[PDB]
Amino acid sequence: RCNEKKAIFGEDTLMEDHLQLREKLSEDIEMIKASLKNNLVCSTLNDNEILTLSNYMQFFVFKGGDLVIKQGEKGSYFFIINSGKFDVYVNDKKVKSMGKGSSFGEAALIHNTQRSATIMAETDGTLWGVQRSTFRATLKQLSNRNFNENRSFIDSVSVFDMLTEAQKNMITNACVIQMFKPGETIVKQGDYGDVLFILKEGKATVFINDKEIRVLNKGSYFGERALLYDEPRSATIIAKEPTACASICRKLLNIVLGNLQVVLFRNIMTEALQQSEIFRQFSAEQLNDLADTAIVRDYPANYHILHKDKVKSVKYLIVLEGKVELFLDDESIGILTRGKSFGDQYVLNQKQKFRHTVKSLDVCKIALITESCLADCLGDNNIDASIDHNNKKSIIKKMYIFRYLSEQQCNLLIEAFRTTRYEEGDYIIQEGEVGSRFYIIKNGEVEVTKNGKRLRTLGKNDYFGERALLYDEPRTASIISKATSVECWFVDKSVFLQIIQGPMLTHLEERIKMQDTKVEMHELETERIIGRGGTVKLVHHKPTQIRYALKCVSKRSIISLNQQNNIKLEREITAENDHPFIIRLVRTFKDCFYFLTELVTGGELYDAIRKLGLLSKPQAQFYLGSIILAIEYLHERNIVYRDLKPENILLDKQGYVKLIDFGCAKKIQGRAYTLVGTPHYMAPEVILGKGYGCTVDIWALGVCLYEFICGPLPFGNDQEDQLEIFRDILTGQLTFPDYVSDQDSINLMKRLLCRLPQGRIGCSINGFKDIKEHAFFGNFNWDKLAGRLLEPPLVSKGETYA
Ligand SMILES: CN(C)Cc1ccn2c(-c3ccnc(N)n3)c(-c3ccc(F)cc3)nc2c1
Repeated sequence: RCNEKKAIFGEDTLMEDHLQLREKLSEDIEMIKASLKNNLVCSTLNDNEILTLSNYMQFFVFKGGDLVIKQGEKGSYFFIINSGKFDVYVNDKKVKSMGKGSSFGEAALIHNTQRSATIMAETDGTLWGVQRSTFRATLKQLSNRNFNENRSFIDSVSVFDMLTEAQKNMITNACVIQMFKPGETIVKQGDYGDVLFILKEGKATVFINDKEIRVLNKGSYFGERALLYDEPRSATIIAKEPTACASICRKLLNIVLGNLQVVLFRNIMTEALQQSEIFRQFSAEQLNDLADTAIVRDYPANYHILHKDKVKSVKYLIVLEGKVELFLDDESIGILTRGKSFGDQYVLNQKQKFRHTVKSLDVCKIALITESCLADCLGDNNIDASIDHNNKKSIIKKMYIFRYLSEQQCNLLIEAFRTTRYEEGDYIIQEGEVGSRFYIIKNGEVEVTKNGKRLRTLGKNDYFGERALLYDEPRTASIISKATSVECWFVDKSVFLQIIQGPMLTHLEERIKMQDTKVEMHELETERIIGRGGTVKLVHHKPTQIRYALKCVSKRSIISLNQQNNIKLEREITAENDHPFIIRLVRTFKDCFYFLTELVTGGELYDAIRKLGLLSKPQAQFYLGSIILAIEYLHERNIVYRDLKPENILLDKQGYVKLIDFGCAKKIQGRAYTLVGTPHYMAPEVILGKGYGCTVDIWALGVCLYEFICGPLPFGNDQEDQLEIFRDILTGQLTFPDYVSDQDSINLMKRLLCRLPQGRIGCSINGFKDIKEHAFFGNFNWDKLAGRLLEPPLVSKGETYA
């Protein structure tokens, strides 16, 4: 006897009763393959993929006068008739009679939907069915196991060793699985091929001049030099048994990556250049230019590559292969091996005479960067001033205040910096005084103090006092010189105000104020309801008199839909977002959930395009360009939005966009398979269920551009049924109205609405640069957009709300 027990706690249950085991014969597999080819999502799949889906189909036995489907109840199965007959009845009235070969319940595989008509067995028959969960999981596995198999083979190949993880994953998607039956030539000797083949499963025989050299098993490959150069095949490879080979073509590689020698050399040179502290601060575009214009030469052993007289404008040297011994006059100062480099002093001092001497120890391959190579890269002959200008640029470009300014405004601010020295113990800043300067440490260390208590230390390239440029508030902490004679680059408020203009200054002024206000729930007074779904309310902060927007996500709504973990990941995405065209979060409360954000008063983008009607080229460029930068920012942070549409975009008082709904957004790490988003704006790869990445938002971008230029949606405008919207997205024809007279608009819209993500614009190694450099944006200034220097299409007269 103890004083201290706990109790324990639709369509699937109905089909479970009719289920029965049966051996999958050859005659049964043939009719499944035939009917699945007529299906909407299995048409794109190959025979090996359809053969796997045929094995997971379960056999169901029915009797004459038995209910199969119910009208209004959720749809989870898709059936293929084997024997007997099934009459379709709609609203208690007959419609059609089916037989062997036909199928029904196609929409259930893509998404959960209520059926329209009932299906009853008229005669004694049997069905071949498959569930949504089982079907979608099999597509996910076929796609995931194929990509992981292909990626493992891309790693085993030696020509792709210097490619990055992102570059390796892109060429894995370009793989095409080519099947070869016994006694079928894969490649012939003498032919000029452009394909790389790897054995996934099976055996193949080699034949140089019709003589057997060896036998190739799984893992072996051939055609590395075919992807690089136009050379003939050294042997004739023939299949001994039924082989399957993963094939990468040079034509598809040029679309995804471009010239492979250029991409590999850019990675080699970037890795070699990033070892030096000078080129560590250079941008990726600048480092690629140096690699594209570097002089690569081969030298024998014991050869003076560079001598005091025979320099020929060389400022930097990188060893690609072999070894070189560095010398100063007649004294050795080091030995550089593969990857190592030299020249930092000559790169920094353009006019300095070359005193060192480089001599090869063995046969080597050396890359050389001259002064003209550095001048064309930096875009100015004064290399010493440009490197110092880039060093300052690299520091200020990492800060929100100067990141989004135009390059002209950014260069004037960099040119306006002045250096000043501070002795030991000198107060740069004193807490309580109203400062008017922003500082960047050039050389030395400085201690941060408040009430005689050391909070932290700042060294070379660190910065402080950026708030003084936007306000006339007193300094919070004092900055004392810890080290001797510390140098500091500084810019006055007067100078900053002359460069920056009204719109951007207003955006920075009221945005940076939000981080200082300490907000608790008790002082937020509710003015009015602005949104509804889950509800958004306009709130007034009584102490600071600043107006904000407050979301109210109900806990019962999250628990009912089973979004306990997804709401936690939404908080992580929304809080980390810090971009001028994305909503800025202040603080999140809980007890139901809440999200306090900035108040966006200019109205909705949905209503803005209705007020303007069909947008023109300057108006469509502005809104799509504003969306591109917000989506590019999320793609750079490995976040996929999955729900891009004008309904989830608001306009601010200045007329600039603001992205807001991050419910469907997710931090991607590989390939996502969950079907989410709005049907009209969803991409085909989401519907097909064979994996998708950040490329889905570039499809929705094309759908937005289509609405702006043309008016209606490109796929299923009048259609309300999800199946018919999804059918128009996959099998439908993309057409354009007769009033659209611009070629560049149509060319961009067609390239953005390209079903295959490999061939879609902006889904290559270059990324959004391909969309940004398109003929549609020829006259568009991307610097002036982010810096709030363009006149927007529509400006709100006062405030607007839904
Ligand atoms: C879909 N729309 C037609 C309805 C609508 C309208 C405004 N918001 C906001 C909104 C945002 C800013 N300013 C303001 N004023 N409204 C937000 C929002 C989103 C996330 C948050 F954490 C806080 C607020 N959501 C909506 C939805």
